[PDB]
Amino acid sequence: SRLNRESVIDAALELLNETGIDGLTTRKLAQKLGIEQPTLYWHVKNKRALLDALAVEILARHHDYSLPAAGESWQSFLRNNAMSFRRALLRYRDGAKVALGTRPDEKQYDTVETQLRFMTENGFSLRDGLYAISAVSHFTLGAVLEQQEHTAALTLPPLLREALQIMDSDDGEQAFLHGLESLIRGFEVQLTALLQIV
Amino acid sequence: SRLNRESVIDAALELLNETGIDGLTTRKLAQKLGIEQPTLYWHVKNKRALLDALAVEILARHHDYSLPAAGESWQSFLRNNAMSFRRALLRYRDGAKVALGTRPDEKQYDTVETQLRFMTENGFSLRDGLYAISAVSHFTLGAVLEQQEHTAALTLPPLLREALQIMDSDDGEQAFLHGLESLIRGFEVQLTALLQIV
Ligand SMILES: CN(C)[C@@H]1C(O)=C(C(N)=O)C(=O)[C@@]2(O)C(=O)C[C@@H]([C@]3(C)OC(=O)c4c(O)ccc(Cl)c43)C[C@@H]12
Ligand SMILES: CN(C)[C@@H]1C(O)=C(C(N)=O)C(=O)[C@@]2(O)C(=O)C[C@@H]([C@]3(C)OC(=O)c4c(O)ccc(Cl)c43)C[C@@H]12
Ligand SMILES: [Cl-]
Ligand SMILES: [Cl-]
Ligand SMILES: [Cl-]
Ligand SMILES: [Cl-]
Ligand SMILES: [Cl-]
Ligand SMILES: [Cl-]
Ligand SMILES: [Cl-]
Ligand SMILES: [Cl-]
Ligand SMILES: [Cl-]
Ligand SMILES: [Cl-]
Repeated sequence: SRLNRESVIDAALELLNETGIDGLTTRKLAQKLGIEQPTLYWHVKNKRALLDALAVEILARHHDYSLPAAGESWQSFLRNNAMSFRRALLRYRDGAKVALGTRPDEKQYDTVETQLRFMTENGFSLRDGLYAISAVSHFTLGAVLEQQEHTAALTLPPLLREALQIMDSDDGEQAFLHGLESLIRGFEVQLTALLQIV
Repeated sequence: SRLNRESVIDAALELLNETGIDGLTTRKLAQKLGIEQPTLYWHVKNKRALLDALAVEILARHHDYSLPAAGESWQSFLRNNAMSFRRALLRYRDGAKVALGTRPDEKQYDTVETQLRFMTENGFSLRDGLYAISAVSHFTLGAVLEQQEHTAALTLPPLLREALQIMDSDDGEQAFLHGLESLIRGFEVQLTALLQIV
């Protein structure tokens, strides 16, 4: 079939949903695409290059709240950005594990730059703007990885018995949205404080 | 050599540091222990059982701040507990990835139960006590996984150029400790607020 980049990635995402990350391999991708392995090699050199590319495309395709809206508060931006990120990572099996193993590529350069500019434009130091954005990223990745790794390993004292029932009410969206507000407020308190002891 | 549980786990942790998680296998563990694979099988049925056991032992061996000190505030406990957890996960290559794929086993039952009791004893609902503890866990796991997955994939616009230099000052300990305070304060604001709009 077609072996342009878009088509290769489509097939690889499809395979990722079928196999998970650990079971994703260039060999199986070749089969999915009806080609021989050396033909695939011309296009895709190894699994690492594949994964690097999938991370980028997962977000490009599905992380639709990369940038602040006109007039938007930084609180609101961070909330909307976290929810978008989380959505995009949940979209494919092992999506968060695919995203972990990567740094921003060129075309994300400009998206993350803007986000850091925006933070600095709202009273954050580069560093604190960065810590904020990274805390949100880490919290979100950590939380998605625990849904996704939960359900992957699948295939009592009373409070805990009940915590584990409450912790399975929904997918983790409640505990995530609650924590996200906590984190944002925490940032706000810090920003506000300037040099006052806080 | 000796194939009691303790000895098997010691060798497996040692192998984990040598190979990483993806490259850890029962076959290689057998070799490390100078035994044949079917001999290992008697003791260790597969990689999943191994990993389950490693997660438990990583924390048992190294997560030394599982419980609040007498008189300790819940703020302080959460801080000390997060720092302990983080330390323990960083101790072995792919430590956080090893921890992800697991639920508390029996002997952790009582440790996590206590922690949730303690939260409830300090004014939290079970649920909020739970969200707090899980937000901390997810933030910490997310942050460690990003150190560990960073260095594993290894083997510019100006703000970002500089964010990436600042983001490599230390291992991630600064950005983690900063975010942790933000998260704790966020929790405190929530607890304090009771039913007031906040
Ligand atoms: C979820 N958001 C907060 C960010 C985001 O919106 C994007 C995105 N592509 O639109 C990211 O790449 C993020 O989701 C994201 O994963 C990256 C992350 C950050 C700070 O920027 C980086 O370039 C970078 C890095 O190289 C290593 C670690 C970390 Cl935490 C980062 C910024 C993230
Ligand atoms: C880092 N700490 C906050 C906790 C902790 O001290 C321990 C520990 N063994 O001492 C945990 O197991 C923790 O580090 C930990 O990883 C678990 C975590 C929690 C809420 O309890 C659970 O039993 C549980 C679960 O089954 C699934 C997801 C989550 Cl987030 C959890 C509690 C964690
Ligand atoms: Cl075709
Ligand atoms: Cl075409
Ligand atoms: Cl083609
Ligand atoms: Cl294309
Ligand atoms: Cl390969
Ligand atoms: Cl011996
Ligand atoms: Cl002995
Ligand atoms: Cl023996
Ligand atoms: Cl033993
Ligand atoms: Cl196996």
